[PDB]
Amino acid sequence: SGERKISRIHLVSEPSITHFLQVSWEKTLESGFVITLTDGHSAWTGTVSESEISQEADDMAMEKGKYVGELRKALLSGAGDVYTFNFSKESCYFFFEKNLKDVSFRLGSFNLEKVENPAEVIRELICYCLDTTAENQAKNEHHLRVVDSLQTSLDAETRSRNEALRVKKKMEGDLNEMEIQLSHANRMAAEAQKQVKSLQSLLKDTQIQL
Amino acid sequence: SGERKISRIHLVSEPSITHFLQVSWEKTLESGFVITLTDGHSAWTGTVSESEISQEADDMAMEKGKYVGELRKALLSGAGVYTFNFSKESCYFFFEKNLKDVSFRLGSFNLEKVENPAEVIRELICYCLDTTAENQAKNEHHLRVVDSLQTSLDAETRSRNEALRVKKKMEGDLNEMEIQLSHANRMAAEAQKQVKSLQSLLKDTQIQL
Repeated sequence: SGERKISRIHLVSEPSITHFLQVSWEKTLESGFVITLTDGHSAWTGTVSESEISQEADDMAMEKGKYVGELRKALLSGAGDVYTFNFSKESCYFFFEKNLKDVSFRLGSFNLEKVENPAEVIRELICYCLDTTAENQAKNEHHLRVVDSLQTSLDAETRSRNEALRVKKKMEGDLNEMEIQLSHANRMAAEAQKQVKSLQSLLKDTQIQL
Repeated sequence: SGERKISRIHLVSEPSITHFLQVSWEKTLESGFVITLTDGHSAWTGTVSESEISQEADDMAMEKGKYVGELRKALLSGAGVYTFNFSKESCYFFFEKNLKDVSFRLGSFNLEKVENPAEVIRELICYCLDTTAENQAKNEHHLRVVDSLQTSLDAETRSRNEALRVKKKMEGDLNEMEIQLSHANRMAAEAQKQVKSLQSLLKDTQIQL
């Protein structure tokens, strides 16, 4: 399959012009990669193995993991300015530096052989970009359908929630109305039972004079 | 403000090679457009004004709306058919619409060879990278929107099931209360029955007093 990133860069010697850097790899950048520089007309290409990457880390007293991280930030445009790029067409020598404010140091270097079929590389590059844009368009279309579907479900939940809220109020009213009816009945019974007590008392007293 | 489409095409005379066609316009294609062909080495460019478009439609006995529709399908890669021809020598570009074996010329442009092809190509590739970046961002944003909506929906679902359990208990309460009321009303009535019997017995007893 393979993976790639295409980045815009400016060369120290050619500030007015934008160049592109195309880097491609198998599974990880650490396993080795291919790198192509192009302006709109020519192209230069080199290959960096895993061994020469491992070696360059060791040669700079830099931990391998952190070094490959620097490669990612510099070459795959994953940075926060910081990285500068140099190329001489004559020696086909490409090197790049990491910069803090004023202080710089060399991060890496490649020899890039000039390709005799630049237009082919450029066409393949542009094709990659168009394909990618197409796939992204489809994904954007699909997320839009998903969002619409979710908003419709939410609308349904909301409306059903407000409906059940009204039913809850009415049930509670009904419960309360029954409670006051219960109260009434219990009071009627109790008061009548007082009357019963009175009657039994009066009856006893009446019989007792008999 | 401006808009553009970059399409892949194959020229009748150069089937093995992919060319790109870049068309750009203001608001509609009907208002006029700029068109560039490139093979990644050279580029040729022409401009078609609203006048030349409106003119070509009436020259071809075709309604303007339908003609511009055909232009969109052919030149902006919006099809379900279209063949493309260009001679480097005359800089003549023309394209045809095909049914099975039957074809007809849809349009034609003169495309002047540009002396700065690399510049056009750089600007084109920049446009593609900018577009890919914008799409990546709107993709990230949609993912956030989806996550947010699913989270709201999870909350609505859980609240719905909770309120349903409260409703069932409330219904139970209504039924229990109904039997309580029933009883009470029967007790009240009973009390009145006791009252009446006792009042009679009392009256009768007093009458013997």
